[PDB]
Amino acid sequence: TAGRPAFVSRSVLVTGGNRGIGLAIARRLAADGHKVAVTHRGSGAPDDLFGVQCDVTDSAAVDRAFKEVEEHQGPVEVLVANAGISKDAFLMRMTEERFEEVINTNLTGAFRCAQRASRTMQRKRFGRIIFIGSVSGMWGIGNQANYAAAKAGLIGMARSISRELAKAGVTANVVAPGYIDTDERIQAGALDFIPAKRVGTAEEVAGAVSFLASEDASYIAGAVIPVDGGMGMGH
Amino acid sequence: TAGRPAFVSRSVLVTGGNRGIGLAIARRLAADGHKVAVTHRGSGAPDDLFGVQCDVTDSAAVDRAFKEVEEHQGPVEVLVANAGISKDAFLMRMTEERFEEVINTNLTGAFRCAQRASRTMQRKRFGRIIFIGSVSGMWGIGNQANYAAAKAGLIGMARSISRELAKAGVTANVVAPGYIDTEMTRALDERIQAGALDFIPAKRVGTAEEVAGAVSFLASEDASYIAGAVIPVDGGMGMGH
Amino acid sequence: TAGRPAFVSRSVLVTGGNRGIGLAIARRLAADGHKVAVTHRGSGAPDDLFGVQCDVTDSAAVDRAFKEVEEHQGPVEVLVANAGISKDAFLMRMTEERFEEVINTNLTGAFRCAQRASRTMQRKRFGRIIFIGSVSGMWGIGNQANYAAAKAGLIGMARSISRELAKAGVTANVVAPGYIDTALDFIPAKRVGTAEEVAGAVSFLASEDASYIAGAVIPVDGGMGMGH
Amino acid sequence: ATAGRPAFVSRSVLVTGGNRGIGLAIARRLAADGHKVAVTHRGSGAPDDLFGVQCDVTDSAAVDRAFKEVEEHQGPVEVLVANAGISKDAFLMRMTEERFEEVINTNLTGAFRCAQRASRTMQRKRFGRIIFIGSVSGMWGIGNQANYAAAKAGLIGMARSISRELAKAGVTANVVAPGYIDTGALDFIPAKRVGTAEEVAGAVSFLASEDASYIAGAVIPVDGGMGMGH
Ligand SMILES: NC(=O)c1ccc[n+]([C@@H]2O[C@H](COP(=O)([O-])OP(=O)(O)OC[C@H]3O[C@@H](n4cnc5c(N)ncnc54)[C@H](OP(=O)(O)O)[C@@H]3O)[C@@H](O)[C@H]2O)c1
Ligand SMILES: NC(=O)c1ccc[n+]([C@@H]2O[C@H](COP(=O)([O-])OP(=O)(O)OC[C@H]3O[C@@H](n4cnc5c(N)ncnc54)[C@H](OP(=O)(O)O)[C@@H]3O)[C@@H](O)[C@H]2O)c1
Ligand SMILES: NC(=O)c1ccc[n+]([C@@H]2O[C@H](COP(=O)([O-])OP(=O)(O)OC[C@H]3O[C@@H](n4cnc5c(N)ncnc54)[C@H](OP(=O)(O)O)[C@@H]3O)[C@@H](O)[C@H]2O)c1
Ligand SMILES: NC(=O)c1ccc[n+]([C@@H]2O[C@H](COP(=O)([O-])OP(=O)(O)OC[C@H]3O[C@@H](n4cnc5c(N)ncnc54)[C@H](OP(=O)(O)O)[C@@H]3O)[C@@H](O)[C@H]2O)c1
Repeated sequence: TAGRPAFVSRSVLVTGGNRGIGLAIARRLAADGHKVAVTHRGSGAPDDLFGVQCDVTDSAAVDRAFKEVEEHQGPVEVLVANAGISKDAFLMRMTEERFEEVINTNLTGAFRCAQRASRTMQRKRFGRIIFIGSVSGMWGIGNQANYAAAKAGLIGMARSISRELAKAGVTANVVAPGYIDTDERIQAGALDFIPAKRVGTAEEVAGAVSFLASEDASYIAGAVIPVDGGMGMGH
Repeated sequence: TAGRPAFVSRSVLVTGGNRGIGLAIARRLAADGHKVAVTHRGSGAPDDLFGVQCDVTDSAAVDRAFKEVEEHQGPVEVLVANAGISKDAFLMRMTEERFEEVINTNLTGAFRCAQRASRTMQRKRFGRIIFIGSVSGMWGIGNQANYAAAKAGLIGMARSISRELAKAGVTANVVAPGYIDTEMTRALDERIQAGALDFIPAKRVGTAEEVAGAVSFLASEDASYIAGAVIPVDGGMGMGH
Repeated sequence: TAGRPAFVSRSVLVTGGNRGIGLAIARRLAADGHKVAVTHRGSGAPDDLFGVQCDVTDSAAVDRAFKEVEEHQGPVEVLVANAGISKDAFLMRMTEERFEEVINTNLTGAFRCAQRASRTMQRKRFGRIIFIGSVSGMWGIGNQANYAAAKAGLIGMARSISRELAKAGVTANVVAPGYIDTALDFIPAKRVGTAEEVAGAVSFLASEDASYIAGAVIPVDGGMGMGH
Repeated sequence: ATAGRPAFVSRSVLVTGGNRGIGLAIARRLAADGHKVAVTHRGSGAPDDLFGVQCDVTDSAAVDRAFKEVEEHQGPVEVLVANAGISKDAFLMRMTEERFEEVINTNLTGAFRCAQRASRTMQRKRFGRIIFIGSVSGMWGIGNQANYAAAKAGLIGMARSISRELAKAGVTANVVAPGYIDTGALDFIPAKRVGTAEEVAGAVSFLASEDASYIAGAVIPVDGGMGMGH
C-alpha cells in the first residue's frame, strides 16, 4: 500500500497516565483506536480511561497491574513508561535518598514494566516499549545528577533490549521531551536554550508516542526522538 | 486537541521522486492529502502527481523548479531532499571526482533546495526541511568516505538551520534509514548476500514505505516541536555514539 | 607554553583500584606523579599505593574513605569512579535484584563518590570526576538491560554535573571502554583493548591538557560503538 | 605490561594550515613532544621554527606534491592533522552556492584530499593517525553556519567510514571538535570561558601519542561542555 498502513488496535498501558503528559498520551492513543489502560498511585484515573493502581517501585504491584490489564484488554502490546519524579538539588546538596528515589521510579520502575511486558511480547512476536525520557538525559540540565542519570539510563536500557529482541518483533525506543507545559522554569531563563523559543505541549509529546505506537515505526529501534524544539542538539 | 490534530494540506516537493524511496515518499504524502510535487530528470512525474525536471547539482534548475511549483500549488511548505547517489571506494582508491560528485549531489544538492525554499518559508512562518540521510552518517559504513561525509553533513546543516529558524516556525530534521529494499525484481539483495544482516538487530532490511512513514510523521502536525533531530529507520543498526 | 603544560601532582582516588582496569589506572596516575589512593573491600591495596577500605554501595563507607584520603594526601582533586560489576541476563530472565545491584554499584555507587568529592572540589575550584563507563551505554550490548542503563546513566550524570560545576573548575567526563583484556565482528580494530590503553585515556583526562573538556564521552573501544 | 607512560615514538607529522592560529599551536606542541613536524602554508612562509611546505588543500596536485616534499624531508607522513579550514557565515536565506561550496571544498573536501593522499603508505606500514579538526558546530549547529556545520559534521562521518575500513590495519581517524577558542557565546558554554589554542593542541597531542591506539572514529570535544547533547 502507498498510504498509511492498516490500523491495528493495540493493548496499551501508560504508567503514570492519570494526569499531565501521561494523560495526553493515553487520550491520544485512545483517540487513535487503541485499547488504553493507565496506572495511578491511588487517587484514580479520569472517567474516560480504564485505570489500575500501581507503584512502579513495587515489582509485585507492577505484576499485579499487568494482570488487571490482561484481564481487561488482553496482554500489553504497547508499553508507555511515563511515570517519573524529580528531586533537583546541587550536587553536593543531593543526598543518597533523593538520588535513589529518582533512580528507583524513573529508571528501575521503567525496567520493572518493560520486563513484565516482555513475557507476552516475545511469544506474540510483537512489542513496543516506549520510555519517556528527557532532554536532560543527553543535554544535562544542572542540579539533576539523579534525574539526568535516570533519563540517560533509559537510552542504554532501550538499546540493550532492542539489540536482543528486535529480531523477535520487540523494539524499545525513547521519547525525550524538552520543557513541556502541563512557569518558574521560564522565569529562570529556560527559553534561552530552546531554539523554538517556546515550550512544548503535552499533545506534541503524545504525537511522537502515537507515531512510535503506530504501524509506521516497526523498523525503529533504540531511537531517541527529541521533542524539545531543538534544545538538546549536540553530542 | 485530544486526538490527531486537524490536517493541513501542505505544498510538498520531493527531490528524486520518480523511483526508489523518493517514489514511496511522494505516494505516501499524496495519500496523506498533501499537494505533492516531485523532481525528475526526464522520465516525468509518477501517478497523477506534479513533476518538474531538475538536477540538484544546478542552482539555476533548482530555482526554476521552485518557481514552477510555486505557480502550480503555492510555495513549498514541506521539502523532502531525497535525491542522492553513491560512489563507494577504498580510501586509498577514492578519487577527487568521485568524492566531489557525491558531495555535490547529496550534501550541496540538499543545500540548494533548502536555501531556495527558506525565503517563502520565513514569510509564512512555516517550513519543514526533511533531509534523507543514512545510517552511514554516524555509523560509518566502510568504503564510504564521500557518502558518510555527505550524510553526516546533513545533520550539521539541519541543526544550524534549526537553531536559526526554529523561532520562525522553520525546522530541519534528518531521516537516517538503514538498508532499505528498493529491488524491482525478486532477485536477492546483493548487500544481504554480503552479510548486511549481521549488523541489523532487526535481522531484516527496511521497506521504502517505512521510510515514507517516518517522513509522513515529520511533515504532519505531530512534529511541530521537533527540530534538528535524526530519526533512525535502520532496525537498530546505527545504535551507538 | 608551546609544549606540554607544567605537571601538577593531584590527589587521586580510584575506586576498585585493587585489580583489573582500576589497578592499571592507579599505577599510570602514580607514574605520572599524582598522589594516588585506591579503595578496596578488604583484599588490601598493593604495597605501592595508599589503600582505604570502601564499598561503593555504602554511603557511610564512602564518607569515611574520602575522610582517610583527605588526612593522608589532601582532599580528592581527581576522582576515578572505576568500581563496577556485571550481571548479564536476557530481559525475560533478569530479576529486580539482578537489575538493582548492578545499578547500585555502577551508577549509584559512582554518584556517592562524586557527591562526596564535590564537597572539597567545589571550594578549591578544581575538580576532575572521571567515570569509567562502557561502550554498552550508547551501543546497547544485548543481555545488559541493567549494565547499559547504568553505563548510559553515567553520561547524563556527568553532563548534569558539568553544566553546574564547570564554571567553578569542576568537570565530569566518561571513559567508555570497549572489550578490554583483563565479539570482534563489531570491533573495527579486530582486537580487544588493554587496561593500559584505558589508563592512558584516564591519564589524559586527569592532566593539564583536559581542563577545557566537560561532559565528554571518550570511547576506548577500537571504534566498536560508532553510531548515534 | 608497562605501568607508566608508554615509550615515546617520534612520528612524521603534517599539520595543514600550521602557519598561524590553532594549527601553529598544534605543530609547536607536537614538535615539543619529539615528533618531526612539517606544516603547510600558502606563500606567507612557515614560521622560523618549523619546516614548511606550500600547499592549498583545494588543489589535489599541490597536496600530492606536499606529501612528496614531506616524505623527502622526514619520511612518509604517519600522523596527519587536517587543521586547515575557513568560515563564511551567512543566514540561510542569504547564503549563496559559492559561499557554501567554498567552505565545503576547503574544510571537508580539503580534509579528504590530505586523508586520501596519506592512506596508502599508512596501510602498508600498519600505522596511521588521521586527526581532523572539527568544531562544536558540527553536532551543535551554530546559527548562520549551514556550510560550516555541514563541513564539520561531514568530518565525523568520513572519519568513521575511514576507521571502520582501516582500523584493522592500525590506521585510525578521529575528530577533535573545539568550541570557541581565543586565536554572548559564553551563555552556552558551561565553563563560562573560551578555550586556548594550547588546549586544542593538547588533545591532538593525545590522539597522536601512544595512549590513543585503541581510539577510532571518536569525537573529542574541547568546548568546555558547550556541545553537550544528542
Ligand atoms: N516538562 C516536563 O514536564 C517534562 C519534560 C521532559 C520529560 N518529562 C517526563 O515526562 C513524564 C511525565 O511528565 P509530567 O509533566 O506529567 O510530570 P508528572 O506530572 O510529575 O508525572 C508523574 C506521573 O507519574 C506517576 N508516578 C510518579 N511516581 C510514581 C510511582 N512511584 N509509581 C507509579 N506512578 C508514579 C504520577 O502519579 P500520581 O499523580 O499519583 O503522583 C503521575 O501520573 C515524567 O517521566 C517526566 O520526567 C516531563
Ligand atoms: N538502502 C537505501 O536505499 C538507502 C539507505 C539510506 C539512505 N538512502 C538514501 O535515500 C535516497 C534515495 O534512495 P534510493 O535507494 O531510492 O536511490 P535510487 O533508487 O538510486 O534513486 C535516487 C533518486 O535520486 C535522483 N537523483 C540522483 N542524483 C540526482 C541529481 N543530481 N539531481 C536530481 N535527482 C537526482 C534519481 O533520479 P534519476 O532516476 O534521474 O537518476 C533517483 O530518482 C538517497 O538519498 C539515499 O542516499 C537510501
Ligand atoms: N572489558 C572490560 O573489562 C570493561 C569494558 C568496559 C567497561 N569496563 C568497566 O571498567 C571497570 C573495571 O573493569 P574490570 O575489568 O577491571 O572489572 P573487575 O576486574 O571485575 O574489577 C572490578 C573492581 O570493582 C570493585 N568493586 C566492585 N563492586 C564494588 C563495590 N560495590 N564497592 C567497591 N568496589 C567494588 C572490585 O573490588 P573487589 O576486588 O572486592 O571485587 C574490583 O576492584 C568496571 O566499572 C567495568 O564496568 C570494563
Ligand atoms: N573558535 C575557533 O577558532 C575554532 C573553533 C572550532 C574549530 N576551529 C577550527 O580550527 C582550525 C584552525 O583555524 P583557526 O581558528 O586557527 O583560524 P585561522 O587563523 O584563520 O587559521 C586558518 C588556517 O587554515 C589555513 N587555510 C585556510 N584555507 C586553506 C586552504 N584552502 N588551503 C590551505 N590552508 C588553508 C590558513 O592558511 P593561510 O594563512 O594561508 O590563510 C591558516 O593557516 C580551523 O579549521 C577551524 O575550523 C576553530
